[PDB]
This record gives sequence, structure tokens and C-alpha cells, in this order.
Amino acid sequence: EYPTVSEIPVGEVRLYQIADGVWSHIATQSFDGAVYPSNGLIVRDGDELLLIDTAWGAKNTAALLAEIEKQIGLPVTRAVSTHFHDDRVGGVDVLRAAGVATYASPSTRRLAEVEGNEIPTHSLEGLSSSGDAVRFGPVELFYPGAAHSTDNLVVYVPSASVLYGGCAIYELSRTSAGNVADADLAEWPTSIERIQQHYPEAQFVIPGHGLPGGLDLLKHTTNVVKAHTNR
Ligand SMILES: C=CCCn1cc(C)nc1C(=O)O
Ligand SMILES: [Zn+2]
Ligand SMILES: [Zn+2]
Repeated sequence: EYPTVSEIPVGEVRLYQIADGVWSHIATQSFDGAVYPSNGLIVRDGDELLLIDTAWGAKNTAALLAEIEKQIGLPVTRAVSTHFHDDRVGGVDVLRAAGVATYASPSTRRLAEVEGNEIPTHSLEGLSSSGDAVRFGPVELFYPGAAHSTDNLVVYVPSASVLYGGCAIYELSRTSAGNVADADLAEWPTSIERIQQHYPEAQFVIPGHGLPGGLDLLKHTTNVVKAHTNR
């Protein structure tokens, strides 16, 4: 079964095999007085691994690398952060010290700098406009437009029809928007629609936090977001 928040002490990381050569990583972290789970992705990239997002902090990200070495045994050589918040770049300095080349879009790198968060080394070109997509090893990177944040990316693994939605996608059980300080509530439903249009055959959809599901997570997130706009 998919690991849940109460099963992972802060500082430990679980790996979950989704398909051949595709894993999610699950960690936990405190935020505003509570502990939350958080998802990232690992994809086999030939003899190497591509990492999508840190495990939300330096300690968790170190545990992530150790679990990968123990369970998979291939080197993590590149990482992509899908926006500038700490559950996505927190741990970049550990990745860099371990030998991982870290990447994000120019906007994400800039917003991380403005926020005082860790900054991926390398800029991803070709993602500056809504609807832009680029290839990056075994995945496609997609910028759907502003949603959870103005810079948020999603990631598709064609070999397995896996869609990693990041924090722009909510889990089914999450019924309130919660913290949306950096969100663009007006654009978020439109951005979700671009994800739907671009990946209509996604069979496994991973939210930024919580249990994976299917394409139903997209309408579910629009429902939550629009309900927040009404009142
Ligand atoms: C779900 C957790 C509560 C709010 N939150 C904190 C962080 C790092 N990320 C989020 C988010 O909503 O994406
Ligand atoms: Zn975020
Ligand atoms: Zn988040």
C-alpha cells in the first residue's frame, strides 16, 4: 500500500515502485504546526537516475539518497525541482554536495533566490510560456501556467503513463485549499485544463502531497480551488 503520513517519521524516506523504472519518494515534514507527507519522483535514465524534487529539507534529502542507494543502486545524476518552495528545492545543497546536477526553470531559480531558498544550479530552457513542453531524459517537462505557484511544472513519464502533478494537483481526500499564499487562484483551473489537454491518457497521477490516483485528481483539484474562490 502507498505509505501515509503517520507511517513515516520526519527524517525517513520511503520509496514506492509505480512501474518498471519509475518510483515515487515519500517524506514528511512539519509546516505551520503539523506534519505533512510529500511526494517526488525517481525515473531510471539509462544507467542513471533522474530525480524529480527534493524530499523537503536537507535531512530528508540525505535520507532519500541513502534509500535510493540501498534499494536501487544506480547514481542519481540530475534533479529537477518543479517550483521554488522548500518541499521542491529544500535539500538542493545536499544533492549538489553529493554530486547531483540540479535543474529548474529560470523563474523557479529566481523565485527561490527571492525567497531565500536553495537554488538549483542549471536553468531549464524552453519552459517560459503556458503550454510549453520539453524533453529531459526519460521524462517530459510541462509548464501548464500559473496554479499552486506561478512557476510550477508537471512531469510525464511516457513509458509508464505516469503524470507527476506536483503541488498543482491535490489528493482526493484534500477538500480545502489551505495555504495558497503564492497561488494564482484565477489561473489555476485554466492551468489544470492544459494538463488535461496535454496528457489525456495519463493512467497514474501523483499529487504533490498524499495518495496517487487517476485523472480524477485534476477535476477534484479544480473543484477545491473554485470553491475557495467563491468564499
Ligand atoms: C499540503 C501541505 C500544506 C501546505 N503546503 C506546505 C507545503 C510545503 N506545500 C504545501 C502545499 O499545499 O502544496
Ligand atoms: Zn509549493
Ligand atoms: Zn507543496
